[PDB]
Amino acid sequence: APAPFADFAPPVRPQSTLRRAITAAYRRPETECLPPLVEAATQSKEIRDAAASTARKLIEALRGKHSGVEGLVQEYSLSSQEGVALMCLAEALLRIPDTATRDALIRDKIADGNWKSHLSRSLFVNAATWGLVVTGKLTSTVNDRSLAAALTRLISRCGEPVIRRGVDMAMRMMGEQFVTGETIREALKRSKELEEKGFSYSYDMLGEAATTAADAERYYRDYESAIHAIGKASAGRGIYEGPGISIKLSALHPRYSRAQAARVMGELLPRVKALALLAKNYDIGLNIDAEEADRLELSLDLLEVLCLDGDLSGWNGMGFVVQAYGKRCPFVLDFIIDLARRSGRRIMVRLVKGAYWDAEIKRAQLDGLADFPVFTRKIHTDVSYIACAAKLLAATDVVFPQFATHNAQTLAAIYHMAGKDFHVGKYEFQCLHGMGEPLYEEVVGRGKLDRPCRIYAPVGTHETLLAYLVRRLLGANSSFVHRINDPKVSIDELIADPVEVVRAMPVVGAKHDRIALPAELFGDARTNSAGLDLSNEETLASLTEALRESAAMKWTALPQLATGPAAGETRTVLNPGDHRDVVGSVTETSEEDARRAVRLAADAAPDWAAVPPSERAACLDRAAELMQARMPTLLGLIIREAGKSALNAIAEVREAIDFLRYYAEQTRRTLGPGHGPLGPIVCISPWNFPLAIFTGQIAAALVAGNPVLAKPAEETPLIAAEGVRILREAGIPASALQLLPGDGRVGAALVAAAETAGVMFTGSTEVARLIQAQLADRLSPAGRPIPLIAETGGQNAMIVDSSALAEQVVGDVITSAFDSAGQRCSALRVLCLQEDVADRILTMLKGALHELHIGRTDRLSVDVGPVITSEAKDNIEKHIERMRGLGRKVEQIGLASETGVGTFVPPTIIELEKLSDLQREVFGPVLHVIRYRRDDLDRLVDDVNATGYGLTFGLHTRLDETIAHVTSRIKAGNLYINRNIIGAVVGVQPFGGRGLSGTGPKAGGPLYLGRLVTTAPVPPQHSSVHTDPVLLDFAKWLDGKGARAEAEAARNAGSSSALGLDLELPGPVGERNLYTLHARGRILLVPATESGLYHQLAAALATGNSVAIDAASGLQASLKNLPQTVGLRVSWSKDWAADGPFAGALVEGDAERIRAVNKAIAALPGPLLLVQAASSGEIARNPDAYCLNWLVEEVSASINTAAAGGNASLMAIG
Amino acid sequence: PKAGGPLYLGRLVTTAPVPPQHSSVHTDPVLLDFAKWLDGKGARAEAEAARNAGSSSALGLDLELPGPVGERNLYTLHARGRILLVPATESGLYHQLAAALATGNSV
Amino acid sequence: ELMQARMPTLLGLIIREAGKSALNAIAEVREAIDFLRYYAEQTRRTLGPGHGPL
Ligand SMILES: Cc1cc2nc3c(=O)[nH]c(=O)nc-3n(C[C@H](O)[C@H](O)[C@H](O)COP(=O)(O)OP(=O)(O)OC[C@H]3O[C@@H](n4cnc5c(N)ncnc54)[C@H](O)[C@@H]3O)c2cc1C
Ligand SMILES: NC(=O)c1ccc[n+]([C@@H]2O[C@H](COP(=O)([O-])OP(=O)(O)OC[C@H]3O[C@@H](n4cnc5c(N)ncnc54)[C@H](O)[C@@H]3O)[C@@H](O)[C@H]2O)c1
Ligand SMILES: OCc1ccc2c(c1)OCO2
Ligand SMILES: [Mg+2]
Repeated sequence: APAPFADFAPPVRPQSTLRRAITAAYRRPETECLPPLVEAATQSKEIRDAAASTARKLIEALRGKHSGVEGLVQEYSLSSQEGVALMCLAEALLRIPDTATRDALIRDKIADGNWKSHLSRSLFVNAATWGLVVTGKLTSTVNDRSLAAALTRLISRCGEPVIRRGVDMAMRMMGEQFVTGETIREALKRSKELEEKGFSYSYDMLGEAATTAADAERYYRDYESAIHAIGKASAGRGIYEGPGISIKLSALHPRYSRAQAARVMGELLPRVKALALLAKNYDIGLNIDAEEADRLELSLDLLEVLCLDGDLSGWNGMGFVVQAYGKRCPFVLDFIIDLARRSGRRIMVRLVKGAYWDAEIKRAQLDGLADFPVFTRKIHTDVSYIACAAKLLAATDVVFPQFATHNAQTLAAIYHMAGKDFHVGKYEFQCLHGMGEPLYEEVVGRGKLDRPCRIYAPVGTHETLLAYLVRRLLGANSSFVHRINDPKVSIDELIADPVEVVRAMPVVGAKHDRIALPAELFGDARTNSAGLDLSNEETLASLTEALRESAAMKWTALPQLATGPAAGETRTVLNPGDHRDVVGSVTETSEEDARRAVRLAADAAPDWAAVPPSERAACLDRAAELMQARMPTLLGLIIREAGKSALNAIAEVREAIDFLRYYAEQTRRTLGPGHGPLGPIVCISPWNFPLAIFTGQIAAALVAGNPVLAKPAEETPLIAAEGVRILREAGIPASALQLLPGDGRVGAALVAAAETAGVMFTGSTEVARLIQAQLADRLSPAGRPIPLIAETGGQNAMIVDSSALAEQVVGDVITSAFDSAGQRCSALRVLCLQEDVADRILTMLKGALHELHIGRTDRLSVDVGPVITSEAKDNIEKHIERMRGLGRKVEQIGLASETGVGTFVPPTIIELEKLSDLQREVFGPVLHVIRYRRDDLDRLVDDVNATGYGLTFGLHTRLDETIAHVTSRIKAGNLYINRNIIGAVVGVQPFGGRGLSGTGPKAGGPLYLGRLVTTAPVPPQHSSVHTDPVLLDFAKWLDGKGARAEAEAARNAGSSSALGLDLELPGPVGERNLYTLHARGRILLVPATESGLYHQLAAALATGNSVAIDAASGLQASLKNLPQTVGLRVSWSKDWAADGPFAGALVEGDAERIRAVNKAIAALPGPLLLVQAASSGEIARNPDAYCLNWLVEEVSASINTAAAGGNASLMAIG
Repeated sequence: PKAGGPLYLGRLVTTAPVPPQHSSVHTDPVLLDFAKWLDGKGARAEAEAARNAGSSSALGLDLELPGPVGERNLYTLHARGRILLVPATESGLYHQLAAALATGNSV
Repeated sequence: ELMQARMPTLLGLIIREAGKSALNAIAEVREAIDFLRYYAEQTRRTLGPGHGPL
């Protein structure tokens, strides 16, 4: 049995002094990075004046010769949308291979009217890209209805001539500007013209981000075939005069990441070596492009091995990009220069600024890391670039610097820095094809600056070029190429010296004012939890030790009653991934001690309620600090107890920290003396989020002033006991927080205990239904139902149309379905693929599935851990075999023999015929796939809704019409657009569903605490200016009937209702996180009196609901002559079980009537109903007898606004 | 249609053009239910006409028009209300219903 | 353009024929100018050979 964490994340090689200096700079504060760069980039006044003169001369030449799309737009008086629509049409017409067939379709069919009839895939799938081309502005999604209107308008106005011009323009742009050629042979033919003028080329076959082994093999053979063509054409010109190739490591392996470093070195490295050997034979350059910041240091391990590999000796063509926007850049250069010296290889070093800026900002914010790995002010990158050029220019004997930039100021500074002594091979400039030639035609050649420039030349088809053209175009307001074309930007502004500008700032290197550090995402409201960077070798080394130390701890969980730990039946807790690994011991609670704990909680209730809310909140904040400091140890326990990977354990601890800080802040915003606690609250939690949900429920109940009986899932008591220990250390008295480990019997004994005043349950729908039945017997001392929050299972779908990017979909599907072995309530269960793309996506999905590593989770390389128990495994496997027995296609990863010591289920894909093939939630790594025809999208949404669940839901589409349709029709609590459907963030995606998935209110949302007090406070931002019109019609009807007081109460309910609340919640860049209040649906009304009925109806209608009124009330004559608008919302029900599902209930009666009704409601099939009851006298006395908070449904929607490939808002941030 | 607005000229020609900015991403949900019902009946051409009407309808357009500072000038497209349908044939009725429902109307 | 250049004369006629004040006569002529230019622009945005007149 291997020791826990003994092989967690060993580095590829021992970290040298130079490598350690790189890692140390990874997220160094920006104020610390800039001063040495300013110093290194400083040049003499004489040079600075000469550089400014050269830059001005270049810029004057550029502006003096400065259109294709612009001239088309001008000639035909096109609006921007017409221009975009025209280019999309042209793109689609160019997918027709035969020119005569295309021209015939244009002349006969397209021009003469209905283009829609002749052209499964929206014409406008790539309209965000064309929008960038036409307008210079990036939109994340496409207003396809606006584009369709614009296309119809422009064709009907201008006819075939405009279509012809659009087609010819798109053909030129896609075949000659965005790429040098469609194929390497075409690109090579077209390169002769500029090679004869002194340019060189580096060809990019556009491979990137392989998703499957087959993808990686295709990109490999593309590179290999290109090397042959380039080498044949180079014909002995060598690496400086002759052409080369550029590759992306991410194209060559589907798991190119630090977590998979062993596979990278074993499988990716030999592929690079084979390509390098071919480049060596032809004596051409082979450049490794730089990608995301978390791949930089890993790529250095490949560069090191290749440069030390004697089989490659004699060839100086190996090249490597370094990104000056990165804080590690100068230290990377020190490492590379030293590697060049040690190996004797003159490494070609391409200095760039960097292509992933927006994405790096978003990623660091999402991951809660200390700082960014890139600068946040554009001028800092410019200074970094010039400083790094000074370092490179001092080492031209051992490296070949390649200065890639389109910025004339940057170019001029380096041209003068390098000096007058020049020979080919000393250094070169580089630029992008179809972008940099105007500038470099003022550089290359004896009549200019007589410096060479290598053109980075994309090569590929329309489909390949469009994939990441958005990133390449960002054209941002800060970009030189955008500014050169802005008439409002002066040449003096363009030749401004970034070195001297930075030097003169009041704080050198200050972070951008408009970019939040990850810790500050929420500003003054609360401190964001911090994560850990699993790509940082220092973090991995320290985590390895802390994780090993955590496995040497004698973790226990005991019944921690107010009076101290209690005795009970004791058993070991075993690692689900390896039963030989004993994690700890749990002493379970007797049912007698559970009842005693509730009595102790009841006795302690006044003392805890008397702790002021601010001080209760301070305990939560202290617990958050303790959990943050203890995170490494907590990770180790979660990893071993709950089958979680390190990434998922980090997220788990972060969520716990966030719950604590969120409920603390919500308390400070709301709770006062009039919001009395319920009393002892029983918190019952699931195994699968064994710290986060556990902590969230308890923290909320405690901070609302209730003592808590905490019953953690029987599978995961140890982390729960540690959470209770931390809360107690933070100041929660033992009498206010009692831990009661044990199985469902302990939960049931707590629920049934006489003094239990509320129940917070997260777990399966079936168990919640048992608790609902238990509580249907029960009333509070005030004769009212015991509040139950029951957050339950999901049958979560993602719909993908033909506009979605398959690689993006597959990544989000693999994560959503199989992260944590599908043991997230939010996990993707049903992927719905539009028929026209289903086969391609399914092929990619199966290929990605087979790249997952399943095993014991104390290794960073493990993607998917075990299922929690053998019973869970048996239940999941029974489902898989049932499906397999029905003839459904089943794809499963093969499991390693090492899984035999634990309980594992391989990630599984099951292709279904109908969504009705599924019965109940299957809580495991089982993704079901359904296909749908586009016209059946609305029926499909019905089918998803028809399961009765309503937890998470995903939609991948670029089309606004589809987003609007699907999000308006889906009925789920957490929606996700163009991203995964998991990892909801507290206070950002308040989490919780409807129907079989939850009663609400949402955890991590603003209505939660109000359920845990007897009188709900007004949550922050909780109001709506909108009044339900059916409520208004009802109020007028009431006045017409003479029910004047009820009409006034109805109007008051109309105003008090927060139906229609529509907020954007603060969060990371590149995402829009929305929170809205909608109607719940159909509310069951059980009235006793006419006035009670009118009050119930007003409450329900004011919150947008329809109603089913108990026909046994005999109150039919009280609703005579309703306006049609109100009648449409009213039904009468003699058989409540026949007229559901309902989404809540309002009950009027005395205590025994309430109890009887509550029992009947609990017996209704389907969802647990949030019931509110009041007596007739309470209705008369209290305008809030029925609280409107619980008659609306919260919906959270998270939209990935970077999905098009860039962040529009951050294009304005420089 | 309103004078000084974008629908006006289209009333004065025998085939109306698509006015500038005249579209909406919203689809009437009753139209959608009608299309599914047509689908189930095998009324394939009518279901297609219904879906097309749902998409081309500009119901829900909600624009701010350029104007002076210190003023917000909004232009929105709502349902007309209740439309009188005088069909002759079943298919004609289905097409009329599609047009009226797609634009948010009752009939 | 002609109405704009002749607005002072048009105002005089509108003031005396229709009982308008000078400010309201200005608004009247401006609105006529705006209709002319608006329908001109809307035409340039929309009308093609298939939009036959009544
Ligand atoms: C031939 C060639 C090869 C390239 N290869 C690669 C590669 O392998 N990997 C890669 O990542 N990039 C690469 N790039 C660069 C990237 O694609 C952009 O072209 C480059 O960063 C633009 O810089 P510029 O000096 O031409 O323009 P500029 O307008 O001078 O600089 C723009 C750059 O500034 C940076 N920036 C913008 N805003 C901010 C901000 N708020 N804070 C900090 N920095 C900011 C970004 O890096 C941005 O690209 C390459 C570029 C060329 C010309
Ligand atoms: N909606 C959400 O936010 C959310 C979050 C996480 C998990 N879940 C759901 O939780 C489930 C997985 O967790 P689980 O396997 O631990 O669920 P579960 O229903 O098996 O157990 C949950 C808890 O209820 C207790 N319990 C069992 N029987 C009981 C009874 N008769 N009376 C009182 N308590 C009883 C258990 O001991 C445990 O503490 C999944 O269905 C998942 O979808 C929902
Ligand atoms: O557009 C220039 C460019 C070249 C190579 C790249 C890149 C951008 O991003 C990462 O690799
Ligand atoms: Mg269970």
